[PDB]
Amino acid sequence: MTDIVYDVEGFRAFLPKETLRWIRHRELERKVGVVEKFSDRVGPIPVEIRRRRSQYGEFYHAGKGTTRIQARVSAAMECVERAAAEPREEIIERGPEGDKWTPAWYRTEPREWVEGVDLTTREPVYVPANEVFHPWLGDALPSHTNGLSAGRLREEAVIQGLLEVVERDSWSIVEYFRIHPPELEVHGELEELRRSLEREVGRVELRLLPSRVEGVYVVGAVTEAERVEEMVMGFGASPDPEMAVLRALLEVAQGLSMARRGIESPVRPGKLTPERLKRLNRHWFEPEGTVEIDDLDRVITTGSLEKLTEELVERVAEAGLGKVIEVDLTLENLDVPVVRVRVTGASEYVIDEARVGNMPEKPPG
Ligand SMILES: Nc1ncnc2c1ncn2[C@@H]1O[C@H](COP(=O)(O)OP(=O)(O)CP(=O)(O)O)[C@@H](O)[C@H]1O
Ligand SMILES: [Mg+2]
Repeated sequence: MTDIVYDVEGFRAFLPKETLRWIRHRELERKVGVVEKFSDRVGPIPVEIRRRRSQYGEFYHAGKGTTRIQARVSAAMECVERAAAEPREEIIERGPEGDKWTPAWYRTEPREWVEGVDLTTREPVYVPANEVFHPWLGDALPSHTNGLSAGRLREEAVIQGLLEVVERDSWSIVEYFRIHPPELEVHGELEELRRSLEREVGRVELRLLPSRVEGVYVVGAVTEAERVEEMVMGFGASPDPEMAVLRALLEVAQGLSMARRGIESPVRPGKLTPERLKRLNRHWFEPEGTVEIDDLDRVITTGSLEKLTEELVERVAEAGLGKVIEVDLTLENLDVPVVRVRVTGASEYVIDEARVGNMPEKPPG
């Protein structure tokens, strides 16, 4: 029964100051190939940028938070998760004995597998290597990083990775059916933050996305700006709607920081105009209805880290989105818990159009 001591950007068993101290002591950024660091501030939001070398090349990773410490931990752990997610032969099986998951789009039988755990049944289940590692080039569709997460404890990572999967499922639902989600109305500090970021662009608008998992809220933030590359989107997912909002706003700040450095990002042909971009994306700029953040029920109340993991897993398993699978990606040398979470029927349409998942005929209205 581990206590949740921090629940601003995410649910953590440690304060960010302790974690930063711990990242530095263990020299994680150096060990993972960080070669350059930059510090930005987008309105009031610290953004951290990392340049990382590996055998696969040179990558830019970003971190952010409400505080400079949190931004620096976020950037460091983002680098760690990516390093951990690189293909590793030590844990690939080719003649696997047990249950296997073969995604819909696989026309042919996959040859490389990694063993995970089904989180409902606790039974072993094999996942394709292309569904675990990044980058992986051998298979039918591109590798990606959805569901991937690092933490101080494996529970932190499962929570964060699972919420990421729900987040991209909701966004995929919105895009595929071109749903117009309602505007989300917020107060106090969150509103002041929205206002403060808005001063950086033209408009910052909040949306409550349809969520296919009960007790999890998904929030989108969309911008309007006179420069087109500063019209970005941010997303957050949490049983706590205030966290969902914060993470969406933080992701906008991250996006704005990347655009201003001209960093090409799948992580954050002929030049478009701001007004045409609005018209191509009217579902985001013409919301259907309004929601008050106060009228949202706190279904899952956040006590202990194990109980919260258990609860979110249950809710996902109940949603009609297939199996909830965890694959361990902890490196031997750095003792940093990293997982890949798969929800076998969760949509990943926004990443690849062939990753449709369990899609209904008519959208949930
Ligand atoms: N206080 C903390 N302690 C340990 N790990 C943390 C942490 N805060 C963030 N992380 C980890 O660092 C990475 C960056 O997380 P962040 O909070 O910035 O959201 P995110 O990066 O998942 C959005 P995206 O997947 O699109 O890049 C994640 O693996 C996250 O779990
Ligand atoms: Mg992530």
